[PDB]
Amino acid sequence: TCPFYKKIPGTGFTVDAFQYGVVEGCTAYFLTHFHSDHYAGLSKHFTFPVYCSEITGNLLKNKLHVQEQYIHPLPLDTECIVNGVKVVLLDANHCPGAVMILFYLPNGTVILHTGDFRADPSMERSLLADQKVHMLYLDTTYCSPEYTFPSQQEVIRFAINTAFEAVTLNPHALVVCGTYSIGKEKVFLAIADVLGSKVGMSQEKYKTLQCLNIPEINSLITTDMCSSLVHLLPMMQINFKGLQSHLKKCGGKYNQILAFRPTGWTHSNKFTRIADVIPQTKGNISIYGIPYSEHSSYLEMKRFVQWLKPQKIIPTVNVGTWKSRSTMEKYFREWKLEAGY
Ligand code: NI
Repeated sequence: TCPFYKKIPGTGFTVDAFQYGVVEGCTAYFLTHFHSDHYAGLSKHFTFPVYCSEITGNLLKNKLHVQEQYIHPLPLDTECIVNGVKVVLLDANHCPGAVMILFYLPNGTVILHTGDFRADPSMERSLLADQKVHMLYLDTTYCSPEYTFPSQQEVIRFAINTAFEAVTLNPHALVVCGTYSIGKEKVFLAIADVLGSKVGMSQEKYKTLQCLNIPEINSLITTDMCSSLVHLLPMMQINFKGLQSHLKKCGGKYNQILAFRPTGWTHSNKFTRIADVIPQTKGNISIYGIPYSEHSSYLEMKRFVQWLKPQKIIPTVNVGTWKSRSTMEKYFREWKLEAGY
């Protein structure tokens, strides 16, 4: 059965609620983004209206085979009427196609559901500037002050410089990047661009990237692995055994691998600056863990919320333990006393 924080009161709507069968009273199911924890349940057999971005719609059609008649893509930044209720979709700064949803309820209440997001000051100049929000359904993934990490731009600078230096010293090195979902495509795109290479990958991953509306994509990716010196592999293969095994397949073209595992936050963020990061190395294989996040840092979250001044906050992440719930409520009250709302 569907939990409370996935329902939008005073509507027939749910958000990211596909794993509970038929939800009583639901006339439209919204999907914020194409990540498995959120789409869990959708398939070719789904017969209710799905509302989402264009990119999420391309993924539902091609990857999950949802029929065309049930996919309802909406443009961003545009007031739309769904089942008699005004909605807006906004860019969430998460993965490709990810949105926040603003709902203008019939009784005058305004609700923002962030989905998964990486808060940014640019959001203070969207359609949110205008107006009051009575309820915030908030992505609280990193809602504690120990969660620190650098800007995506600093992390990409480190990856480009690391890869460019290694391949310039050794023209016979291969670069490998781990993936297990959509998101974080800038990591492998930026490395391939500095090296003058296309990115090589499986047919399944290629299909996924072809759904993403990335400009000039045909110029950037390929299924011909042998033509490419940046390869993508599933994240589970990014270890010394999996990488050794991969090097055997390349027919004596390469004599070194440099590999990247983009992660979220890890405890080494508590101690080591991005500049000072070093790899794990065995023989001719080196593996870098790089902290490329598509969720808000504590400080980014706090700034967004103190700006928005919502009347009530409903967390959507870390809701399963009393200690997590209590900790998050304490921070919401500090923020509110500090800023005065
Ligand atoms: Ni996500």
